[PDB]
Amino acid sequence: SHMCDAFVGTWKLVSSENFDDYMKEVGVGFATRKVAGMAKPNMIISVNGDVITIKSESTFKNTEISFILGQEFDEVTADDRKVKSTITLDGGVLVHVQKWDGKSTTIKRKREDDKLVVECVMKGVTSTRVYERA
Ligand SMILES: Cn1c(O)c(Cc2cccc(Cl)c2)c(N2CCOCC2)nc1=O
Repeated sequence: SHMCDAFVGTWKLVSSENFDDYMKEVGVGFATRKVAGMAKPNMIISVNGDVITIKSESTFKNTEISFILGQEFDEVTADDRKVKSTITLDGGVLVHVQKWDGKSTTIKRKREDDKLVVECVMKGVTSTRVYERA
């Protein structure tokens, strides 16, 4: 109860850094990188009991995940990877690990001032995606 309150809401992308390089490291192909890199998603986060839902809506792709913290689930990512994901809360940060084909990437979401800051890491490459309230 009240675990993720400060995440709940409707958020819009305001800045991005190094996302194309992150996508390259993940294995995303040229055309998907270009179209996906243009997107300005909204991220809609809600909680109902133990179930957290994160929706992403953009002109590129609309996706939605629902999950319970610590409980693995199957996810098809916007770039069409079929991954096994687990999301946990670590010191106030939502930590989302995706595993596929012997690879792994981690997406961290944290509240910083009035922003929701998303850090995506694949090996040595980090992208930072900043969202603000819609
Ligand atoms: C944190 N984050 C994110 O995880 C994705 C999904 C994603 C991950 C890896 C490769 C790709 Cl192509 C897309 C994202 N996209 C949502 C769909 O429209 C394009 C932007 N924006 C983000 O801020």
